[PDB]
Amino acid sequence: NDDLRIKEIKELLPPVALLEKFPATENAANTVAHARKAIHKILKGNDDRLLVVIGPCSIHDPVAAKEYATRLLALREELKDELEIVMRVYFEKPRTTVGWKGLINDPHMDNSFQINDGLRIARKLLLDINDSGLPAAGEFLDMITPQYLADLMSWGAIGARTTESQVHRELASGLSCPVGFKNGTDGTIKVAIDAINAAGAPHCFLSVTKWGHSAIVNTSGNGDCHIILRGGKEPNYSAKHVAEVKEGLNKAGLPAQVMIDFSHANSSKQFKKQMDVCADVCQQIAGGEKAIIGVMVESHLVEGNQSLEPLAYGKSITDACIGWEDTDALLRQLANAVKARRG
Amino acid sequence: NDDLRIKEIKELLPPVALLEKFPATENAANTVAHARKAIHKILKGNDDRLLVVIGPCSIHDPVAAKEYATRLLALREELKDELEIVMRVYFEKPRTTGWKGLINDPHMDNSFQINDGLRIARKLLLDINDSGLPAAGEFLDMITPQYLADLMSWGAIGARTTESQVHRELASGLSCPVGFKNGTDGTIKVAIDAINAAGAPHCFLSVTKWGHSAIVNTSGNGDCHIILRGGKEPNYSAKHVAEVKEGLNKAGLPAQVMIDFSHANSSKQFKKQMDVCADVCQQIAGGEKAIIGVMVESHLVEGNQSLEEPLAYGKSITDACIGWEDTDALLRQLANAVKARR
Amino acid sequence: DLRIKEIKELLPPVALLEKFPATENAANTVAHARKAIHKILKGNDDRLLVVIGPCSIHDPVAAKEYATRLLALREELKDELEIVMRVYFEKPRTTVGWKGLINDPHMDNSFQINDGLRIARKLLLDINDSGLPAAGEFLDMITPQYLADLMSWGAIGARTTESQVHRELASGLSCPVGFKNGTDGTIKVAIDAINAAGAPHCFLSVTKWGHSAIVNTSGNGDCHIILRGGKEPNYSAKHVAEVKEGLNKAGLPAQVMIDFSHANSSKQFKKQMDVCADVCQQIAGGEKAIIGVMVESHLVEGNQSLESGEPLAYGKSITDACIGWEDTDALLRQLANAVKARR
Amino acid sequence: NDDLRIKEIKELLPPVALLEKFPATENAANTVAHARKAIHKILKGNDDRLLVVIGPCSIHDPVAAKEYATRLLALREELKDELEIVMRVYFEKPRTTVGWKGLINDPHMDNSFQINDGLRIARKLLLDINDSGLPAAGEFLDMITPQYLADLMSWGAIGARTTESQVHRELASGLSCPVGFKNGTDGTIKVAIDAINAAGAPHCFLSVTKWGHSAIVNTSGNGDCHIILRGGKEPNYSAKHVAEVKEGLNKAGLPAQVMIDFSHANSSKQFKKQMDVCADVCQQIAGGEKAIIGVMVESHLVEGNQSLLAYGKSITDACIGWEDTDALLRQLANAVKARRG
Ligand SMILES: O=C(O)/C(=N/O)C(F)(F)F
Ligand SMILES: O=C(O)/C(=N/O)C(F)(F)F
Ligand SMILES: O=C(O)/C(=N/O)C(F)(F)F
Repeated sequence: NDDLRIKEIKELLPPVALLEKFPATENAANTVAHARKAIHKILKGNDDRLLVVIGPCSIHDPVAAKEYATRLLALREELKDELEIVMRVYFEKPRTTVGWKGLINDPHMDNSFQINDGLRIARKLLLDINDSGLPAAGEFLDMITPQYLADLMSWGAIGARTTESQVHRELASGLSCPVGFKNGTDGTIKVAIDAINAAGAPHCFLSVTKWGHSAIVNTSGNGDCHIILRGGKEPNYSAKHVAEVKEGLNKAGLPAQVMIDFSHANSSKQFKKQMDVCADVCQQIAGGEKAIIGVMVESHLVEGNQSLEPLAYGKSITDACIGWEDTDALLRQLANAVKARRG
Repeated sequence: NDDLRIKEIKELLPPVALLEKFPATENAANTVAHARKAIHKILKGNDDRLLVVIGPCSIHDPVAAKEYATRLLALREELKDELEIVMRVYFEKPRTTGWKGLINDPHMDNSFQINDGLRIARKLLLDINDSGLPAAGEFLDMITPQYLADLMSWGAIGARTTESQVHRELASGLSCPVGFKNGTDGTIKVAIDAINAAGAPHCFLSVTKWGHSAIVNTSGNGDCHIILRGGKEPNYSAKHVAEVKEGLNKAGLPAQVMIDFSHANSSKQFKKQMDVCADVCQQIAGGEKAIIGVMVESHLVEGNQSLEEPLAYGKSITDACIGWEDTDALLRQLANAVKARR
Repeated sequence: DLRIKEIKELLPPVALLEKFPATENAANTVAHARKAIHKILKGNDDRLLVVIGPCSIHDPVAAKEYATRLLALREELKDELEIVMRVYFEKPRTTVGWKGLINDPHMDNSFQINDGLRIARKLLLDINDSGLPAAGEFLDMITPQYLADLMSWGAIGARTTESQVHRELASGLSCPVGFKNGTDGTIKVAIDAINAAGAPHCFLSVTKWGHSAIVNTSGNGDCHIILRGGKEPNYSAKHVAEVKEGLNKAGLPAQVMIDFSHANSSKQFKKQMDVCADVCQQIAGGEKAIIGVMVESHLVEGNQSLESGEPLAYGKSITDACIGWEDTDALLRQLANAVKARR
Repeated sequence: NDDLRIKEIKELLPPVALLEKFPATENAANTVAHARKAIHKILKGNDDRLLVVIGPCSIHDPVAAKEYATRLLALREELKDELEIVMRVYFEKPRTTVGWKGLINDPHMDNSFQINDGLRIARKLLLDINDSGLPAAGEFLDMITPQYLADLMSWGAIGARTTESQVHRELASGLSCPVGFKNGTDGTIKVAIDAINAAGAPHCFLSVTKWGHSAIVNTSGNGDCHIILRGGKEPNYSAKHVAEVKEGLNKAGLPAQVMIDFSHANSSKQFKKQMDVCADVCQQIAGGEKAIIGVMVESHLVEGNQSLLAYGKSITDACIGWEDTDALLRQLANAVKARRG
């Protein structure tokens, strides 16, 4: 009657075992605090800077991740007048059917499934990268893994294939960080407009505590949430596309702001089209477009992606990203448009 | 940095304690054991019969629910040769934003006595099985299945969650067979990926019968199927069934489906479940063996009402359903259409 | 590690409280007896508590045939006594032996503790529901949470009266608690127990969820000394003198419960009624301080060797030897005559 | 009907959170691994050396204890041919009724009862000592603290006040290290014999795992236990008492070995008397007492004690200071020389 397609159960460290091995340093604590503050301001129209969330499609090699972090950390500080730069530290990836689930689920890319090692690796990384003063971002996919990492997160996303999940809007309503919801795979923007409304509200659901115990949590509600236009059946980063979502959100009585995602369905998957989308969004930002509050970009040390018989350094094992040299031109190419939007 | 928006945590009863208060009776386990095997044999093409998942949209009064079961159990016998009738015991009922469900606000006032809700919902589930009528629920979250899924013989995944990885991960390790609702928007590529996906072994994090996190390694679920339920327009046609039949095979999957006479297929009006029913029996009697099931929002009294004064007995507090006499006709219609085939 | 051979799962205390909840009546029993005993220890009543029953429960069938017989006398002597059946599920050995029904219910070294706790609590509930309070010994530190709400009086073993953690446990026990003198007949130890248990403590124990935590107790004031013999018996009136004024030197209620079994019987089950005579003589003589007594009683008298391994007889204790029923009615009758004779 | 007297409940970290934050180094694991084996070899009679457990009554300051530890590690390495020296690292102290409970309980010494710091201080201190080659020894009073601390322990005692308990002889029967049971608060050796025998059996009982969940546990049983002579209202360290414990151990069919506390009741409550006992046991050991296999000295940087604040002076029972401690460990290494010939 029970547990008959359940093969094994294996012990899983409680969040406090990670929270006490890898406590957040004074520096760390202050990166996330400030970074969360900064993005709040950008969302309440009290800042005109651009939230840019840029980085690999998915972490899988902490060494490569650190070269990228300290490279981008320089541009966080050179463009800190037009850009609020945040690194794309994605430990979990939702695969269309099957495939590698991210670092935390399978950190030795071998179906070992050393998920305890996973979070150890993940948390130490998230930790280190926050020390340097760079802020981190991630997709929130699992219902349990947030408790181990979220205190180091400064901006999260709910996957497209999860923007309708009640359980996922429930989670968004309690996270301490801002959150972005992606429009639906077909480009439906209301299922996301709906999640913003839910997320902004209090909920009361079942979940796991830092001690690894089932419990009932009540959430205050999170009003720092926005849409992420990722296009769908056809790219939708246009200035008039933006104007639809803009109107739409006014109809729903939510603030008219948007994060454009340059990749996936706005790039026809062609990794290099992030430059095209990039060149189109910058025109909108120069033209005076006040409502483009942020940007998401897929970006690694080296352009392209590889299958999973050895590992090319610095290159994605999942979605395909623009290389670093392109990144530089892209980020400076934003700061300039944000310059052209006020001076 | 920690827990700035979460501001209160309350104690929750572990699965192990609800299975101890309310243990499966030899009868209840018997009904679940046979009912699943019944549906498995159907789903491997080994049985003309039609699985009918029918019952209220949501349960809110255990009393009206035991009455429904005794009635529906009666018909589950009568037509046992043609229909495999499985009652539908749904608690939580997704909505963008009153009622969270029976488990979640069992007292219908935002007291959120999940613990009462859970004791109640399992006890009702228990009794319906001990009487011998299988139940079929809907798995939304990841903690709640650990308290109930032993008394369920079939399950569905909400329309707004068929795309989610976490819910396909959950179907990975269900002992009951699973149905996936196609997309809100009538698409079915998502339903296909979920079947494939839930049919793959998985390893994820989940709560145990004792209320601790752990790692699970599931086996993959082989008894899954799409669930047609409309989109822009309804899609209960046979034009439609022909596409899904095709693509399903193009997907290298068993060209079988289950049609939901409700939701986007009823174009909302609850009585239109009868219209859809009429159309299906044409096919089943026509000779369409790849319609292996149907799903009806059926209560004791037709229509619905709104939470406020007391409530009409036997009339849903959520979606409007056909009442009991529409329920008798519809079941008899289906079972007639069944043994046309011959 | 090196010496932990196996680790099986244990049903949490919440699970038994949920499968065997106090009926409204049983709640009443547990609660009236608990206030009664408090009123004895304050002098505002003058009946004699009487914890009397088997040495160890091992047949839930005989323990109910017993409880109905003992309950039948409980109601009759209502006004003299305050009978509390002896439902000890834990027993300690000088060295190695069978530890009680909870720790080995099928006395076949199966150690089916989960069955043990189910059987123990179900029996415990049957008895409080038919009006008969239960008394027990608190040996283990985790079992209490599975049973404490169905016990109206509790003892701390002669061999654990010094143990800091058994004092801590009584400091937060909700029923009232009796401490035995040292196995060598020392009072200092038991006085200290009362005093330690009289004050609040902060320590680790396990909540009703099977979870370790820090608990702050309040302190238990309904604590008294149990006299149980030593090298030679302390049921005297000479000793009752010393114990009374030693207790007044500590500055504590000058009262004492007297055991009749164990060292005061000199491991001689029948000599239990020789002690009765002496105490009813003190009690019928105007000794007000004898506020309780305890007596090892079963259906048939004597005992049998589980360590045999023939088949077992019905209603005979498998550990310490007890009187049989006929003596117990007679013993309970003289106690009631003594208490009335006392006024 | 319940919790009428439970004033409150705060969360306690699981043993695993601490095993993760202060994992044992390769070195610490080795100090432990080796020290245990040493004490096994002594116990089973295959090494004529003498286990010396020595150190403060209670760690209250960790800095003083780290200084003490270096001083004693020098001595341990210098006498390793006659002596196995492990430090007395006693966190949980058992008071006669109500008083300061020790560093794991109320670390800051003011009734905060910050048990989560305590545990944290107590494990880093133990790890630091073990990492630096010096084995450690402590009291096992609680039923839960062992799970955060056990793995950095080479030897433990069961308190004088808790030798008879089923719940403590159960614990002993699963500890990965040797154990010594003290006699009872009057000189009784019967309790200690029974304890060693019980602690030698396997047991099944309820405990908390490394994760903080109650669960069922079967022990294998612990052969590495022995009696700890500590005295009554009259000290029982003189050869006469030693020969009584000897035959008694034979009657109960146990190896006839012993460890002699120099303190508590063989000190008759004055610390400097610990030196006297030493001379006597040193006589016995050099006479050719193979029965005596270890001792226990309460020793600190500053002799004497204070109440509640001096550095390295004990703040519970009085101990000898470092000049007397150097003297004493040497007297012992010499009787261990005499004894071998
Ligand atoms: O599912 C998602 O949210 C995605 N994550 O990176 C996207 F953009 F491909 F759709
Ligand atoms: O199974 C259900 O009741 C559904 N839940 O959301 C639907 F709409 F998909 F059909
Ligand atoms: O150990 C005990 O507390 C006893 N319990 O009943 C005694 F006195 F016989 F030894």
